[PDB]
Amino acid sequence: GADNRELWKVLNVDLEKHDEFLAPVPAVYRELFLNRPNRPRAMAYFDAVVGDIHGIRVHELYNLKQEGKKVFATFCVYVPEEIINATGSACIGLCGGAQYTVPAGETVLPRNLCPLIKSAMGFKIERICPYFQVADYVVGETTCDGKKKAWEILNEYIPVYVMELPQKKEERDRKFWEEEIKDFAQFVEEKTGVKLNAENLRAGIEKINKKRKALKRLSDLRKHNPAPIHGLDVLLINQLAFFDDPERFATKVNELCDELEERVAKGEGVVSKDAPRILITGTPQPIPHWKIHALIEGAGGVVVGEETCIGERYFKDLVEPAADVEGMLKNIAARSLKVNCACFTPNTGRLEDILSMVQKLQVDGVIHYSLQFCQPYGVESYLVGRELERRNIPFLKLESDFSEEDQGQLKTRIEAFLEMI
Amino acid sequence: GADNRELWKVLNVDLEKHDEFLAPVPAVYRELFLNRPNRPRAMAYFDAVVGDIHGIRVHELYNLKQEGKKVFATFCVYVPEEIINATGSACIGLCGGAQYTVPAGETVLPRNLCPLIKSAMGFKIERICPYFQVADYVVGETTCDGKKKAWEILNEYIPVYVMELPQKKEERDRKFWEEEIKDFAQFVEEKTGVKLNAENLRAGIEKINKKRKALKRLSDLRKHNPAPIHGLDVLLINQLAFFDDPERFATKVNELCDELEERVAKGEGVVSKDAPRILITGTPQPIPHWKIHALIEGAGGVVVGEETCIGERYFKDLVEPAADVEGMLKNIAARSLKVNCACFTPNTGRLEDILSMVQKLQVDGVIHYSLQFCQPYGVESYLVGRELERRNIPFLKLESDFSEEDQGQLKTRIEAFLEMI
Repeated sequence: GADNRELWKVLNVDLEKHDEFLAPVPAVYRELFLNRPNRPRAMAYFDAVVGDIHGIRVHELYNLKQEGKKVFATFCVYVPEEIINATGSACIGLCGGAQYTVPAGETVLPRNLCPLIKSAMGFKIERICPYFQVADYVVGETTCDGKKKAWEILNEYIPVYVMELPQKKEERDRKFWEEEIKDFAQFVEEKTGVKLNAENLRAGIEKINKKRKALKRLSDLRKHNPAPIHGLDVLLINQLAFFDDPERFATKVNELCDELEERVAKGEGVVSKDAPRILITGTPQPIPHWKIHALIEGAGGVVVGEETCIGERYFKDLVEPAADVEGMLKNIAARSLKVNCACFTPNTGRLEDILSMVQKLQVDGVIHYSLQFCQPYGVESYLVGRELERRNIPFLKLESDFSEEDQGQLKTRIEAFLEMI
Repeated sequence: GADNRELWKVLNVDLEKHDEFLAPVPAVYRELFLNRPNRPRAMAYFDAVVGDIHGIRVHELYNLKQEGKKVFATFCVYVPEEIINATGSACIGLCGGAQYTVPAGETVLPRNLCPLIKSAMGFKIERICPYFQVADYVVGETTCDGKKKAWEILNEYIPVYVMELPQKKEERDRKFWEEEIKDFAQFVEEKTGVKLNAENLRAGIEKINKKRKALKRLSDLRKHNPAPIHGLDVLLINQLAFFDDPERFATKVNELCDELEERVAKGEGVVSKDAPRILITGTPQPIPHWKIHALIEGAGGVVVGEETCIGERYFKDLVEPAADVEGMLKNIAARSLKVNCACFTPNTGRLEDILSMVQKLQVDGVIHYSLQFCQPYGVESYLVGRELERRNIPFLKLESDFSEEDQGQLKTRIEAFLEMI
């Protein structure tokens, strides 16, 4: 309603460009979501979030700031949400998923860079995103080359705190990352004016753990045949995890899981039991980058898992409680270092994660999907494919960007792969 | 002569592919080097190295191995040559510069990756390079994404020791890198069977310092007008630093510098005093990647410096002596961490390095040149160009690969830039 436009003006949103970004979303969401039959009734909450994606939650974040709290924007699962949450402040994940802002990003970034990075840069530099406009700080991290060097540029438009993630997981790395988490905690305390204590850090941990546990519950339900829910609906929910209130989100996710239990009991699903079941592995797919799932599932397959950070790598690992602040900070650091991202070397644990999901989810085929110019995941795909093919697990390597130019060629290749199996 | 082919057979070189790689080099070297007038007489040593590039030095390395010494191959200036040299073993830098092997690299690497990496991989996996075939070990490093993940694959064909370079230069990083250097020293001691002591580490330091000091002497001579030597000849010498015997090399480099002193005194050069003087900044240009210099200088310009690791970043910083092994290892670590590579964040020191060379070398224009898909240098070029243009220093951003397809478009763009100034 009009009060959203009122808030966008206050936030110095470029109203005309922002309207252009959202303009095609309603028809896309009807094609890929609303007109698709057999969807759980409990998808209505998430559908309404999408319909008001820059409305109610942006108002909440703005009102939090009037109460003296802060809004932190992050781009990686390694940044400790628990520490931000402990202070009463908000954490939002703003990885880009939109072709519309990629040109704006290219005004300061190379064209041959990950479109996640280019899209995010474009949102902020042109003031197109109400979330980016309500953020107080960005927390950057030293993962891939493009992100690391992009923060140096972005810092000119919004303050970027750069967390140094190590590149191995040996003992020296683990201690290094512990110290990085301590330095970040001190930064959060200073910007918020709220000191961490045993009580508030325990509660921050519990709040984020409860969100991960709901998404984990949902992921496990997908092991059933027939698939009780289309994977594209789960991708959407995993995407929305990065914007929503953590407690409301966890509640609505659990409401959905209840309805899916009903389905699994009656043997009801969204697809035939003979429908090929697909595991996606690779890079995160931020909202509204629905292309790959929509092609797989429009072709009669069903995606039953995502081994990605908008997916399993986000929610698998929970923080282990500890008795004091120092122990809780150590365990928060330890939780993030369980994430088997391709920026680490070696990364053999991710392969065990993929193979474990293949077994657990009764997967007929693995699609390895990584964004164009993502070099960590592009390179690592060779060793991943080799072990999957040694085990005669069907394997398709796909790469794309946020544009629609290659929809046709991707569609054919996916169709050929699903026919083969 | 025939004894080179004898050695290549012993080394399991693919003789037919190796002949194909070298086949076009003689005519290219005549066009770009031998038929170019006004070259110092002392270029004859380096010319003869090129003519026998897989001959005499490969024999020396092979004979060193029969004497119980080892050959280490490296791909980054951060790897401590001084520690290898201390044991009597050899260090050779095998960064790729050749289109010919890029396809072979793509049998296990993505096409959208740095051609330096693809070319090196192809040399080893197809056994085309006698240096790679005589190497005992590769020392890899965690710099760019493509190198880091490529080592995991390369390790299957030759043992790769991976050194973890940090991503910032804060105190925690400096101590981390010190420990990495200690762990590397222990690896070198174990593989060579030679323990480091005060005497042999002091001598390793002196030997590599003397090589850096000769290249530094040569770089400083280029500040003169008219330019006493074409920059393409200096690029070649800087490239050959990574293969040659360090003591012979330093001697022959100094012989050249003497002859250039003669020229500078008589006011003699290779170009008119009115010829535009160019500083190249960006990624290293490994042998035989002569394309960019040859275009600049064929168009009437003269390259007077290279702010690259085959160039100034290699030789600027000398190791500070210390009294004991522990102090020498600390200072060896400290020397490498002075290198202002774009894999570090921030990297404002490299900009001061560029601006310092602009002043010192009386530069009329800066060409920023980075290899295709090198994301650290590609991204950082934006901040570099901004400060140079704020100072109204003429600035041209160029990117290319090892192919010849774009010679024409590069030639025109370079010509337009040199005309403008």
